[PDB]
Amino acid sequence: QWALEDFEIGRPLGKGKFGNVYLAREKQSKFILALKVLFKAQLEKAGVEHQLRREVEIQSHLRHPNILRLYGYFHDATRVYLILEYAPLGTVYRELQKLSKFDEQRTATYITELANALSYCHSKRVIHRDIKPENLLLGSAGELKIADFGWSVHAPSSRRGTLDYLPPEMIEGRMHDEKVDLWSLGVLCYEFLVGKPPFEANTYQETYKRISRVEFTFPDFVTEGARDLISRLLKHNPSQRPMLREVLEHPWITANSS
Ligand SMILES: Cc1c(C(=O)NS(=O)(=O)N(C)C)cc(-c2ccc(Cl)c(Oc3cnccn3)c2)c2cc[nH]c12
Ligand SMILES: Nc1ncnc2c1ncn2[C@@H]1O[C@H](COP(=O)(O)OP(=O)(O)O)[C@@H](O)[C@H]1O
Ligand SMILES: O=C(O)[C@@H]1CCCC[C@H]1C(=O)O
Ligand SMILES: [Cl-]
Ligand SMILES: [Cl-]
Ligand SMILES: [Mg+2]
Ligand SMILES: [Mg+2]
Repeated sequence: QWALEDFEIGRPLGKGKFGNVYLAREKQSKFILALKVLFKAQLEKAGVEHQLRREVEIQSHLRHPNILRLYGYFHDATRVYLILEYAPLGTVYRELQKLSKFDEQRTATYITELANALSYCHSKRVIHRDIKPENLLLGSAGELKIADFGWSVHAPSSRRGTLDYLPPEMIEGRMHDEKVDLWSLGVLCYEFLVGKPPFEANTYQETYKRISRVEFTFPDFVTEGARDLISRLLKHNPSQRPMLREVLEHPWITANSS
């Protein structure tokens, strides 16, 4: 249906693991969008061509204002192209790099936006599994949009960058469910307030140990309400982590959001 000739290509929006994302405009309608371009040779070498059909099938069926839209896709002799909704205000990653930390009001708003998007995903048994600032994009109003369904699966799953946002069960290569995103949500809340994720380290080895042990500390400026929500989400036991309804009703969230 679609072909590369139907789009004028702009600057790159970001480097991908298997290609690049470009700003682009559909020639007929003048629709601005993001074109995620993946090399067929690189996907085959990694043996992830199946997981790519997964990212497409899962994302194309999600309709929520805090989830990034996938309008379609096509491919040619050497590449696969995913037609994405353009998020004009970039990543939460870049915002965190320039602001160092977010106040409690911005943090709780983002956590509410994420929790609502994740609630919708989990209702379809969808596990995102790659919830991190570089995959959290910003709409025209500054609203958070969950993106990069690259590692998305349906729950339960055993299917096996940094380990920073991964729970203990996904590391170790054990069976997992929707609770992996609740752990990730806790890592995000910490990072938003502190400026760095709680298990950050120099090596993959050291990060693995800290996640395994649930070894982290809060700087003194972290409030009692923030420590409570984070500590609740960062449980080694996935069953002990709260439901998203509980996150949305948490007093610190209701008091600082939105
Ligand atoms: C070789 C090949 C092919 C291939 O059939 N080539 S072809 O026709 O025989 N031909 C060299 C044009 C296809 C893929 C691939 C994987 C996943 C997706 Cl989502 C994808 O996108 C689609 C899939 N269906 C419809 C529309 N877009 C395409 C991959 C991935 C790595 N190598 C591949
Ligand atoms: N729709 C978009 N709008 C704006 N920037 C985007 C968009 N999609 C991706 N980007 C940028 O490109 C980067 C790589 O995209 P992503 O889909 O997460 O690729 P990968 O699967 O390789 O990590 C993002 O982290 C972001 O910086
Ligand atoms: O969209 C991609 O770049 C990839 C598709 C295949 C699985 C891994 C995935 C990723 O790195 O997010
Ligand atoms: Cl598979
Ligand atoms: Cl086809
Ligand atoms: Mg990504
Ligand atoms: Mg990805």
